[PDB]
Amino acid sequence: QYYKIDTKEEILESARTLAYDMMLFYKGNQSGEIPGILPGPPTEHKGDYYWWEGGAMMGTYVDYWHLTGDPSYNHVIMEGMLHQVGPNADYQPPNHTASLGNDDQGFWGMSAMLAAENKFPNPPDDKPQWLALAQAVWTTQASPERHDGTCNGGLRWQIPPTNAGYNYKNTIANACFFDLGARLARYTKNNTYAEWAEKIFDWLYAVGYIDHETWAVYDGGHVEHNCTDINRAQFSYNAALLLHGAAFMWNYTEDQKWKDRVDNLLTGILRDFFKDGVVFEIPCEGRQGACTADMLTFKGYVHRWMAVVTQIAPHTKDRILPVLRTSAEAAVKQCVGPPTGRRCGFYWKSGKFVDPSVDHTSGAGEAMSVLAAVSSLLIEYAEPPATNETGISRGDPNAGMRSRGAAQHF
Ligand SMILES: OC[C@H]1O[C@H](O)[C@@H](O)[C@@H](O)[C@@H]1O
Ligand SMILES: [Ca+2]
Ligand SMILES: [Ca+2]
Repeated sequence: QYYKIDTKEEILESARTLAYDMMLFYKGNQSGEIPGILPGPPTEHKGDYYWWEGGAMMGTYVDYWHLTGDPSYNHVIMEGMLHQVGPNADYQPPNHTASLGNDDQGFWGMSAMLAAENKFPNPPDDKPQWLALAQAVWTTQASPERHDGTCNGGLRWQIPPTNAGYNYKNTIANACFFDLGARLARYTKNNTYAEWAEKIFDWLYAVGYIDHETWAVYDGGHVEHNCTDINRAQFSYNAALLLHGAAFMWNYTEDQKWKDRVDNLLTGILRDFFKDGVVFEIPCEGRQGACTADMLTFKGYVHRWMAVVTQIAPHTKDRILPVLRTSAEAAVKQCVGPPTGRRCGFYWKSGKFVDPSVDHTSGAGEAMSVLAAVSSLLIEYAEPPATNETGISRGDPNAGMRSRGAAQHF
């Protein structure tokens, strides 16, 4: 094993080197390249990765700085986040229409929310501010045209009606909107965010994407079947995102119903995704060559989000932190690949390095996930998410409401 994680100082060093290796994948700060994206999209034969994964990377580094105190990449990350906001400061740049799902937009909004929560340095005064960007994403996701009567509500996966998948009302789109609402409620103390989050969670429960008995979290269903054709694939990021949002709702509301939802979601996650203490992507990891580029990132979100759950729902700490520790140990045990002696693969539970080429990418998602898992070992030393009591960001009451906003020509 190359990386050592047995003390705070070892974890900091390992995380620093992991942050370096992940950054090698990113070219967006170089002359002639596009800030905020990893190489791609694969539809243009430019690389393995889609736009939203750039947003995921940005958030990973906002967390990295928050967890380690290392600001080395902050300028690169600010540039990347600001470059992708779009003309209406809502993370709907039109050049990316083909990739514009509520999930894709949601992940960028969640990185902006995280920047506000983590007191990440503010953009210049003339540029969109982190809280305002999260508010804009949330507001566009709350817009009435995104909430029709099919399946008695819920967001569709895609934003443009002509995008393939507009007929799929899926967990992730709704989970992103739920999580943003819960987090905006806690930060701003505005209850309209919370009422929407309650409504969307109740919809996810009613439609049965949350299993009423087991609290498994399925993937989605299609409008032409009234959402009854449930795709029962259980992706780790869906349950973990609902856990994260539920923890924010528990912290904000202090309502026992939210504590029960936290506990039930957490029981399900530990049962389903942790195998001998190691996170495992059950829909695809069972054999090599099945996980998509997107799926290779999920276990990093699981670690980062579950670690925050322990701060805002502290009664969960002893259920979560020991399991994140064993999962992160497995992550680093297999970061031993050539040519560097420290290259990271995906198959942590297996105990062995597998070349990311088996899954047809250069390995950025695997690198991101290990960075996330190792950094998040420092959660016990980190400040909890800030609210507007101590945060430094600024909001915008008209976030998402510009007259040139896409909702105005839907
Ligand atoms: O990567 C998994 C992811 O793939 C696609 O985005 C859709 O099928 C989603 O519902 C699913 O969660
Ligand atoms: Ca997409
Ligand atoms: Ca490829």
